[PDB]
Amino acid sequence: NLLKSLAAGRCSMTMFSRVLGFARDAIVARIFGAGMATDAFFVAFKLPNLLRRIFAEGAFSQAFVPILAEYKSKQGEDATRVFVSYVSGLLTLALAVVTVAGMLAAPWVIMVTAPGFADTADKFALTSQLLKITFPYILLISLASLVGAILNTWNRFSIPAFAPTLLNISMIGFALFAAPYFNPPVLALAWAVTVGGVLQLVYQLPHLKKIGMLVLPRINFHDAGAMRVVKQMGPAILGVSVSQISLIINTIFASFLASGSVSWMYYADRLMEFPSGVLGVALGTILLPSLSKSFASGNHDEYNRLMDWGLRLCFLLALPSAVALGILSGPLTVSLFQYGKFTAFDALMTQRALIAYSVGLIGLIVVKVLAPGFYSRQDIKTPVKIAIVTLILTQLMNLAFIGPLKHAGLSLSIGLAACLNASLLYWQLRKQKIFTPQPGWMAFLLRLVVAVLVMSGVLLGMLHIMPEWSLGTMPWRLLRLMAVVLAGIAAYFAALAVLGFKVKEFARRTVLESSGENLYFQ
Ligand SMILES: CCCCCCCC/C=C/CCCCCCCC(=O)OC[C@H](O)CO
Ligand SMILES: CCCCCCCC/C=C/CCCCCCCC(=O)OC[C@H](O)CO
Ligand SMILES: CCCCCCCC/C=C/CCCCCCCC(=O)OC[C@H](O)CO
Ligand SMILES: CCCCCCCC/C=C\CCCCCCCC(=O)OC[C@H](O)CO
Repeated sequence: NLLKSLAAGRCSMTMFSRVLGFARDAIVARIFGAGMATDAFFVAFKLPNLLRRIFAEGAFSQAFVPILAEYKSKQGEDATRVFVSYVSGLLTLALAVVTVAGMLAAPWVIMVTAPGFADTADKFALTSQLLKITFPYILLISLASLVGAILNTWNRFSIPAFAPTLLNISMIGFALFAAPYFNPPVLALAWAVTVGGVLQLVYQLPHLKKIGMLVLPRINFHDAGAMRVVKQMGPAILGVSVSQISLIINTIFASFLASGSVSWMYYADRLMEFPSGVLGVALGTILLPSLSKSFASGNHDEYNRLMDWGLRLCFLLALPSAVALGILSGPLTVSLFQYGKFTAFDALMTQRALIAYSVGLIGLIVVKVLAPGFYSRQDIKTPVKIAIVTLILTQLMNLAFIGPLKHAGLSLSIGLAACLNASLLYWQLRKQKIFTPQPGWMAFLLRLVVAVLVMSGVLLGMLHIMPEWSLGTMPWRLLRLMAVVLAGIAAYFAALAVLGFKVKEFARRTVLESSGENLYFQ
């Protein structure tokens, strides 16, 4: 069963990792708030935060491991050290020159990414400085992602799954203990990121030495295998990470809005990163390997059947989560962030961006299902072309929404674009005659919609009997939040079982048995 790969140890490590990342953002919100200095940091954190997410969500492993597994097995450990050396060298060289260039041209990078910060000479100079300190992370996090994939190919798993923790450990310790000794104190966060990057790599190196895969990076532009790996890294991200690239571009527009517009968008996107990340990783861990296996063997039925099951798991979990985040946007922002320098105005500005983001949770998760359907057949070009159309239309919605809705309209542009990205991938899988659904989708969706209203009704009613969400310290707020969340989860799954949906049966679908057997026992 393909579902035995989710509860394979790291299930308690997804928990520890998500909790500790929450703990970082809560601590950052307390000590630094959502203003000038966090604005500057969150701009300089944009590209690092994008790469961290790839390594924490195991995305590069999902891509590199099949390449390295194929070419360890057919043609050798001795040749695989060489391949890794050539892959490692290209990554290092390419990213070393980018990092150095970006550090010496840091003010000009901010002129492109946050031009509205040029009205504020002191805010601009700080952003440039923070970006200079955090560039080396881009190299550091990329080598760590490669190292983690080598370990994962050799079936270690636990050491690379833990390394993402180290960044949040670094930033928490710096924010709590080192920040007073810096001026301005946000400089501690920047150094914490680069130190976190050093730790995320150095943590994994000794275990690589044990498997004989610690090789000194070298350059050889004639290795076509090394060139395709690095060259198709970007296009592969772009086809599955348009929302995250749109945050970076929206920063241009947000640089002209009120103080904290960048921060309010950051905190709202982290809150949504929880259902996005957890569900996206789980769906990816199950889909891409098995779908690639079926495509390799011509198993058209099991390709099509796992496709349909995953897209039903998608709507089953994303739709209630999306509505729940919207309904609970206020309670979530007050209970998790409204402490210290993060005020109730900050909480409302974060809530409004979250409600906008909420519209696109379902699209983000459908993309995590539909893009693999192309990637399994070695078609990057179709998701990439869709990605480019989506980026262009996101920026057009910015021009339409920034007026009335400010930073929330820039958030909504990302939300509606994920729904667009997903529907363009479905239309392409149907026109190209690759996926055709199983029967009963309309009945399946209608029971979900009814169960979601039931959940919403219980959610809204629970919010009415509860006090103001700022009442009490953090334990009391969180305890009340868990009472409202448990009531929603219970109502949602209670309504599905009344309407006749078997969650337990859904997890024992026959396609899951044979897909797991066909993939694990290759
Ligand atoms: C609201 C506005 C919506 C606008 C929507 C715009 C259209 C989006 C479609 C993209 C075409 C994708 C086609 C991808 C390539 C198909 C051709 C093909 O199969 O080429 C493979 C090639 O041979 C490999 O080398
Ligand atoms: C890659 C190169 C990027 C750089 C090159 C392109 C730069 C485009 C900047 C546009 C400003 C957008 C923000 C507009 C500032 C005013 C804020 C606003 O829209 O407020 C609404 C209205 O003024 C009251 O309701
Ligand atoms: C399944 C659907 C039903 C679910 C049923 C869940 C039961 C537990 C709920 C507790 C509500 C708590 C109410 C108020 C909690 C805060 C108490 C407080 O101090 O509020 C201020 C006070 O009214 C003046 O001082
Ligand atoms: C606010 C919510 C916005 C949501 C936006 C999400 C867009 C995702 C795009 C496509 C997914 C379609 C899902 C699958 C629908 C298949 C329907 C169909 O054709 O059913 C055939 C039937 O089962 C007989 O074979």
